[PDB]
Amino acid sequence: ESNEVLFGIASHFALEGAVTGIEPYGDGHINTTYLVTTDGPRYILQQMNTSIFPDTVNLMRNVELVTSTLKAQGKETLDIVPTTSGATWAEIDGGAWRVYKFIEHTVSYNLVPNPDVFREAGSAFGDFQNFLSEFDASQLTETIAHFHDTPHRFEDFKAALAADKLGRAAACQPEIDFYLSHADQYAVVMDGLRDGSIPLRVTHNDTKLNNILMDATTGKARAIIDLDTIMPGSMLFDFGDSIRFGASTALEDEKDLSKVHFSTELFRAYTEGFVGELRGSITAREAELLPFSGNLLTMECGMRFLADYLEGDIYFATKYPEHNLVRTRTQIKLVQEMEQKASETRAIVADIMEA
Ligand SMILES: CC(=O)N[C@@H]1[C@@H](O)[C@@H](O)[C@@H](CO)O[C@@H]1O
Repeated sequence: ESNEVLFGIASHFALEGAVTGIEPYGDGHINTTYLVTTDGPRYILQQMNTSIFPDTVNLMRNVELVTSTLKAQGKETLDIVPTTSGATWAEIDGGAWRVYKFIEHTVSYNLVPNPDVFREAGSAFGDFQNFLSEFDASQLTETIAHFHDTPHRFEDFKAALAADKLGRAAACQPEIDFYLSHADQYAVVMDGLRDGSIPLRVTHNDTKLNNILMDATTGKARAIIDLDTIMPGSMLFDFGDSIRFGASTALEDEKDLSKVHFSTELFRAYTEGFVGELRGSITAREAELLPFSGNLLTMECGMRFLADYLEGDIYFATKYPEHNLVRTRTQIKLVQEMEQKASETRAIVADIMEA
């Protein structure tokens, strides 16, 4: 939006410096995010996507509960900057806006540069699972229904495919047929949750690497950010999604497929950190499904990218027409390698589970 509008938005919030600039920031696909520069402190300003999160009140109640609980344990988290009237967010001209303090002295990654970073990521999310277990499910109402219900996502995909709104299906038969042919695999976690063989836990639900901030000196995790999808789920949702994004040797939207590989060394690093925090709570069935949770969350994200492509890119932010097709192709390549390397990942998990 225009600067005049954005500076106007900023005036609603209890900022502690004169605003010098407001610039688009980051590579989130969901909310619209800006960096607020002032004559002193920095801020993150976000317009919340109400298409995706229609219940702003409940979303912000969840974020408030999580952050306040963290604060009350002396743990660094997202710091909501209230409106000048003391609200946690503002509705301004049909849009929903919030502000967080900018988290200083941090670095973040779209791509793992070495195993130590990814091990730290694993430790961070594993520990966060322990933290979240202090809530009961009723405290955190789901902000999006069926969020990691892969069979439900597959129904959405099949509908998008059948409608073929833009006639884009013709150019992506191999990708479409990949998702269709994997239909027998999608229900494994949901079935286990439904019959009680997989514990229902409170989870983060979007554990991609760029949602953690590492300290610029120590390299230790400083804060987990993007708290919008904290709700009941399976541990496997958080594990699988982390492996999806972070065990790849390439960016999520890497055009050159020959650069895209699933790294078992990176898998090992994350799992060491993750399981290292959760050894006392992880069940036999959860441990058994750790490798496949990689496949599943990658296929889920991929079919979502492709469905969006087939629907004309209504859900995810895109930079060019084919962007979601480029995204779905990396996810497919990753799953193909995860399948091929299955015995190796199983062995890695078993080795970590005993030690
Ligand atoms: C809320 C929401 O849809 N979040 C999605 C997440 O589920 C996954 O699709 C990710 C891929 O980079 O993009 C977003 O963060």
